[PDB]
Amino acid sequence: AVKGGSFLVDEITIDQVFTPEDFSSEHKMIAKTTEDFIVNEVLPELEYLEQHEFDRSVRLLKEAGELGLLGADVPEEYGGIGLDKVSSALIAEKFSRAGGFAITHGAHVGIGSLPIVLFGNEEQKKKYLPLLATGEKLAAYALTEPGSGSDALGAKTTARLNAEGTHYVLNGEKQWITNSAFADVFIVYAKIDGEHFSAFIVEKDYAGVSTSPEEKKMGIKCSSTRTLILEDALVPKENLLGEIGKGHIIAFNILNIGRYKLGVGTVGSAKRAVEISAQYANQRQQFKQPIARFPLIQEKLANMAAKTYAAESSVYRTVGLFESRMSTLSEEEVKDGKAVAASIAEYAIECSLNKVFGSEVLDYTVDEGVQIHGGYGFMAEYEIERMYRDSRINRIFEGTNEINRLIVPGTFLRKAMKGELPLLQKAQKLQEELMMMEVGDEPLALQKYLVNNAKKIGLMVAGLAAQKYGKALDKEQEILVNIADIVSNLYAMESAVLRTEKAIKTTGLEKNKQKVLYTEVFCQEAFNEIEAHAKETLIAVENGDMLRMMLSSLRKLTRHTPLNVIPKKREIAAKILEDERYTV
Amino acid sequence: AVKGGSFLVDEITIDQVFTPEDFSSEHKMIAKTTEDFIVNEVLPELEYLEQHEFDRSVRLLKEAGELGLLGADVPEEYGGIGLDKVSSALIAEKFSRAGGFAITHGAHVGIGSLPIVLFGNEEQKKKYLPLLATGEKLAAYALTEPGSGSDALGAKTTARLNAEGTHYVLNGEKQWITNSAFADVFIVYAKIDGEHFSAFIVEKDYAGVSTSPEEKKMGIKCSSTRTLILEDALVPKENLLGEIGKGHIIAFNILNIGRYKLGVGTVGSAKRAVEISAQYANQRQQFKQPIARFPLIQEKLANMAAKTYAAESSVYRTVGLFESRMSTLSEEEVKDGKAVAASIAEYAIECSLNKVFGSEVLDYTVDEGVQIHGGYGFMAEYEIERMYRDSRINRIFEGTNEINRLIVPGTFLRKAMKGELPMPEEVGDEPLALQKYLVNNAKKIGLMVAGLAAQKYGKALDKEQEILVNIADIVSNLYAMESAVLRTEKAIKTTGLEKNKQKVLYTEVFCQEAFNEIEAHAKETLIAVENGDMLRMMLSSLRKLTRHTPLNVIPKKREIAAKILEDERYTV
Ligand SMILES: Cc1cc2nc3c(=O)[nH]c(=O)nc-3n(C[C@H](O)[C@H](O)[C@H](O)COP(=O)(O)OP(=O)(O)OC[C@H]3O[C@@H](n4cnc5c(N)ncnc54)[C@H](O)[C@@H]3O)c2cc1C
Ligand SMILES: Cc1cc2nc3c(=O)[nH]c(=O)nc-3n(C[C@H](O)[C@H](O)[C@H](O)COP(=O)(O)OP(=O)(O)OC[C@H]3O[C@@H](n4cnc5c(N)ncnc54)[C@H](O)[C@@H]3O)c2cc1C
Repeated sequence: AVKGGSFLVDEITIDQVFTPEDFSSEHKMIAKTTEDFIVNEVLPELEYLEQHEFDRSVRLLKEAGELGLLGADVPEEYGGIGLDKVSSALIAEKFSRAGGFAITHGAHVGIGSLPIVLFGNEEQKKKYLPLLATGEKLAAYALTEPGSGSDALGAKTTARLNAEGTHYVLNGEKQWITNSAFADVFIVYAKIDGEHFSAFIVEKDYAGVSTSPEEKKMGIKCSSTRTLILEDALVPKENLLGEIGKGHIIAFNILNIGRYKLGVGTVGSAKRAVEISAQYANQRQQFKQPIARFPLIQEKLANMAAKTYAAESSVYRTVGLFESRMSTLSEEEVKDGKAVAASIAEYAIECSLNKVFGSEVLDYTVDEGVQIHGGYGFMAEYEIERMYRDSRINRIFEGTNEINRLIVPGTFLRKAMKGELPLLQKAQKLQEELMMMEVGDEPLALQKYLVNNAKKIGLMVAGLAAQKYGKALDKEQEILVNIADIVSNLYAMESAVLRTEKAIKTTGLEKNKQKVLYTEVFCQEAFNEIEAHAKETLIAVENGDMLRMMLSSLRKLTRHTPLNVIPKKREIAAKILEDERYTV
Repeated sequence: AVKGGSFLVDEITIDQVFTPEDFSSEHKMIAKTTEDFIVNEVLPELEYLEQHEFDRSVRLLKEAGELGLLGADVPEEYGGIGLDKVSSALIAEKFSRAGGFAITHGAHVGIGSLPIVLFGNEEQKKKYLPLLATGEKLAAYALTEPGSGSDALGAKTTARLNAEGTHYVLNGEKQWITNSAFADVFIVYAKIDGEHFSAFIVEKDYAGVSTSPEEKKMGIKCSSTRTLILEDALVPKENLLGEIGKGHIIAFNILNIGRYKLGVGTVGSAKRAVEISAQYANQRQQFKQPIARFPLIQEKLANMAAKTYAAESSVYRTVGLFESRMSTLSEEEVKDGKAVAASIAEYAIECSLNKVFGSEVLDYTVDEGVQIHGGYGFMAEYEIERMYRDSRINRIFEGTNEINRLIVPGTFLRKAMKGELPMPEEVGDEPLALQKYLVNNAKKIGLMVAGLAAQKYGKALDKEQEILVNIADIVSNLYAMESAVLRTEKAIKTTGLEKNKQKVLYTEVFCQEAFNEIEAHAKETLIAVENGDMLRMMLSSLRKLTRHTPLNVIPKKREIAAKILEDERYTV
């Protein structure tokens, strides 16, 4: 299989990417089953959920449980239905239609249940999973505290073995715990003797466990969110999850999964925003025509759709990498779960990119969706108004986008140290080719060219910054974020290029016109951003004559014949408005 | 008086711009008075206003009225206090601290009262203004309908002079009418015989007038917003405002005022977002230190502050232009109102620039303020959470930002036809030399790009919306850059370089980023307009206009932030 982060340094091929065109009939059916559940059962109640009628959430969760939608990532031997990772991504994508209920569901099947799936011992799995898989029990994940959010290992909740040695005694408060109103089981992190950061399976019914009132939130109002209060909470010794003092291993692994899952979710929402905006544009008339006839409206729709194509392509690529790493695993390995966790941890970089890129694309799409609706976009009666409010938290969830950006360059450098990525050996090849100094004829020739040059620019800039600050590069946050933004744009560009290239080779040029258009337009603009990020970093890192050298090298890497995107965006929009949905 | 739009073609000097450093003691004292009222009287009740306790709104408005805060733009002759335009802008800036109540107050003093102030006859003014000016009566403005928002002249409300010829009979619905729960007077637009678009003074008690229940809104929840329902509404003939079929004159003139006033409001809000974000950054610790010590946090604050400086500078520049034309008028001209409307209409371009640029700067500041707060930014018990939701509608008010951008280039053309308008290594050492250079080249780039576009499309340029917006965006950035440059240049000439280090830093960082956007907008426009070798030549000319030695903005943003975090507020 393909190594994590290798896209930056190797010429990835259409055969090495998974795309939505690779979905089986099984994937498509599960997607339709979920969609029908959400549309037929959930949406008619959504307005009561937003009013915190949590009895309805619980009932709906258990109905979802009966359809196998809560147990897709749980193995059959523990009472799950054991679907592949593509299937459970598609389930999350379709759940996004239900606003904050997608958060409820995601916290149950993801951060809440997966710590037991991946790190539970045999006894813990046979006990908890059969019930979690059907929704008979519901789960929540309790890491954050008032004093510890981004710095999640700064938790102040303590755990101390009682005189009898039979139970841990937990004290503290966990903040903003999704599902708290109705969760039966909480994965709680606490420091044993105030020293050793550890995870615990904590039942709601254990002595000393309670919750605060609901938070008043901007959006995702139908998701339950409370503080978990632990006042000599009594947790059986055997409910320790993983090893004493190694709670960070669970938290870090769970985070990766949360990241890409949120990516998939934001992609579902961005598609829905495109759809309702396109339908609105066709019906709303001003100046005696559908506002759909206005180029500025068409332009907003095309930007929204092209970003969504790039997000959808890069997210399912990551899901595909996870699945092909999973392919290697025997049934004993999958059952244990340690190998499943490592199969995704391999792609921690791609997960963080998806999370930041997906949440920002959704941020842009709901914002233009509101603008397309005008004053109706500001009215609670309209679906886009709720989406606008729900979206804002995604840039904060699962690691703020700042933290997610800051960790990307260091992850690359750590992989270069451990010998997983030939970064030094590849950085020195480029130093020569630069002192050595057209495009091609195939469809996508120009975009393939920009993708290749983007890789070189990222490497050049990252190499130069590391050689300049050394081990103290960690303090230069503005630079780190430029590099992270370069890598993120590069990953989305390549994902879009390769997916379109694969489609062409699969179904022809004529049928893949919309993909080609999204690709040309997105690549041009994303490459423009890459160039600006590189310039800012070069200027911060060098000066005088040496800086003019580097800037000419960048100009050489960046020179091409720009496209006229204005008619292309009108062409993209025509098809979106024709289908009244995001289309590919 | 400097002509409207002349900033694009002429070299404006520090003497031809008004800045906050030009505020008089009276200006400052009116600002302080308003702020004391907001902080001491309004904010302790704001949570209840958000729950639609309008009884409190009404009482607070009448209390503002007793301090003269509702009659600043009303002549002394009609029972107001008759202050200058700078004073009334400052009142608006300070009202922004109270969220949706600034929209309540604004709708009363602005779109609600000004149509009578500006276009009322003597009898209309003498009857309505004394009561509006003190808040004994409250006003609202009703133009929008379900079928007509941006296309406001598409109103379907009809007016029919009754058989007796004493009353117009009005039928229709007006949508999203601010202050509806408690307004005594509504300025209503309707088409006489379904043809002649006209304005009317409509009292709440007139037969056939009612309102819907309150809208459920994303933000500014404490602002009342209902449908005005006219079912054979009986309006006296003498309540026709202006002339039959000439309602557009009123609506266009009122829009100009609404635009710059919202610009002013959004500047007050952006300053507040900077302040609360800097205070939060200093108090919140993660990884054993205040998040203020993290460069990424510093960079956010510094971007928020520099944008706010450019917005504050360009908005008060426009207010000064208005004030300068007002300076000329006799007491009698001011009284008749038409010349006051004319004095702002002249600067229609600058008003639209301010409205779009201010609303987008605030959109950025509240979004980064929420990000600085993390999860707390998404919780209703934090002020930034409410600001983030309040802000979203500003990009839609007073002309959507799309419409405000679309009318800019065509307005430059109309001012032209009407006769109101027609090397980087040399730059130097003097403060701001590069930034002055960039402002000048930005003007050239704007003119070059618009000129080439008009040549290609001619009169059919109005269909090329994407290119028109590119031009508008170049013009907006230019007006903001030049305003920040002249304000800073003015300050250096007045009080010295050392005392104005913060202003220099704002102008340097803002100008580099804004100029980079201008280049990108110019490039997109040239690529859409030419092709082949003529394109290569134009792109090569643009290269010449954009060439310069760029600054390292990263250390400068750290310096900006250090001063913001020390003062815990936006400072200049
Ligand atoms: C509605 C909601 C539901 C939630 N549900 C759960 C849940 O079920 N389970 C759970 O465990 N958690 C949950 N959380 C917690 C959540 O994911 C945190 O909000 C988040 O992890 C960030 O923490 P913070 O809000 O304290 O922000 P902070 O960590 O205080 O960050 C504030 C700002 O400083 C920046 N910053 C922090 N560190 C650095 C640095 N070193 N360098 C540069 N900038 C930095 C951040 O990016 C941010 O912009 C929930 C939160 C919310 C809002
Ligand atoms: C909370 C609230 C309070 C309000 N209070 C008042 C009030 O007191 N008095 C009053 O008169 N009005 C009031 N309004 C009306 C408000 O200002 C309108 O929403 C605004 O003027 C736009 O109209 P619309 O919402 O119907 O959007 P639309 O006109 O339908 O616009 C929809 C979209 O199409 C775009 N568009 C429209 N035409 C074109 C075109 N020619 N080219 C390109 N794009 C175009 C717009 O930019 C927007 O993106 C209020 C509105 C709200 C939301």
